[PDB]
Amino acid sequence: WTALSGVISAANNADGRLEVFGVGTNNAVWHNWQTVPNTGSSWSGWHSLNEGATSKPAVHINSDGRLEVFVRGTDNALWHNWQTVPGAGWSGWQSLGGQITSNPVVYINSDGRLEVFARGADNALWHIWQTAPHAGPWSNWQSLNGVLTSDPTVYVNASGRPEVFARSNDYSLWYIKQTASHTYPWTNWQSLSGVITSNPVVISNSDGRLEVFARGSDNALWHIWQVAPNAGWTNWRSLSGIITSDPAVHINADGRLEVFARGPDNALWHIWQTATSDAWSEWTSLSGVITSAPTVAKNSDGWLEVFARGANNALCHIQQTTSSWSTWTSLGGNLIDASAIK
Ligand SMILES: CO[C@@H]1O[C@@H](C)[C@@H](O)[C@@H](O)[C@@H]1O
Ligand SMILES: CO[C@@H]1O[C@@H](C)[C@@H](O)[C@@H](O)[C@@H]1O
Ligand SMILES: CO[C@@H]1O[C@@H](C)[C@@H](O)[C@@H](O)[C@@H]1O
Ligand SMILES: CO[C@@H]1O[C@@H](C)[C@@H](O)[C@@H](O)[C@@H]1O
Repeated sequence: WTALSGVISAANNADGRLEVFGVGTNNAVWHNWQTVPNTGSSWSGWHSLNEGATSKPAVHINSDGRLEVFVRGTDNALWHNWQTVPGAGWSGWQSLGGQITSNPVVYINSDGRLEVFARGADNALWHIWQTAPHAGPWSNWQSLNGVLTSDPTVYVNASGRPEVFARSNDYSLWYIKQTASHTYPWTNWQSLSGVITSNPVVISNSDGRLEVFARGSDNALWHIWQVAPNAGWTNWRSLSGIITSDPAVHINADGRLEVFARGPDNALWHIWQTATSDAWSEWTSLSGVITSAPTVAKNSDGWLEVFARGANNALCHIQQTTSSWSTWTSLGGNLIDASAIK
């Protein structure tokens, strides 16, 4: 009961330029970047980071401006590689050990320490962190228990601490979160029920209320959200549609959540909040023919950009403009789906 994953991870460089990371046909992580912020078409082209990947990569900027990418290696350990100055000079790959059985996801703590979450060999959630802002060493791997059947998804909550969500072996959504307590720094796992058939994705509304999206057992998009910042949750509610990938979500320029997914015609579809109350738009097609979940990012000018694999395994993209969306164009490449779950 898994849905098609995204095939890249995107981030902005410190200067605003988007950069994407994916696994090529030779099983290496490759990357491609805007040569100046906000451009429609001026990209570097694809450059290899070498070696061998066995998961979807994940990138996050450090609090000093350096991008850092994470992937599972051929040994099933977590590996990482970083810019040595903002925008350039990759370190080469170094091991963070462990055995992971999901794709890794990255969080940044309010103090500037990166932290990675992944499923372990015992199907529990594990995590590992920088011990100082934007600097090694990293901690040992530590277990947060649970039984996971999806990638974890993480966001900062209204208390400024991480909250992590995953599907469990009852096919329901569960979460855990970090507190200020020394004795119980992380909560017990708590259920939000549901039957979900994709990876879940969490995001925060502009006012701090978390919201989670996932495909349901009827292949519609479903969602569940907090009734106030760091409060309890609604029931699961349907946004209808027929989604044939994991959903992706980002806040738009209007401060409203906007969800993207592949549809049953293999086009890219999207849907957005139209009020603060639970009002949403109609599902709306952006056309295209895609062979992955979408990945959504935002340019320095505030406009969204969506990436997805095309019919020939190249990376396609479509950009929001001041009044519309652009045409679909190709960034080339030959991407595989190396997702560690499926
Ligand atoms: C360090 O421990 C190893 O890596 C963790 C991330 C888990 O997969 C655990 O089951 C495994 O033995
Ligand atoms: C310079 O890069 C910093 O130190 C390295 C040794 C790694 O621990 C990395 O996570 C961190 O960003
Ligand atoms: C030092 O790092 C902090 O404390 C550890 C014991 C973990 O609970 C981790 O989530 C947190 O980031
Ligand atoms: C709460 O409802 C349950 O979970 C939703 C996310 C959907 O999968 C629905 O079909 C199922 O009955």
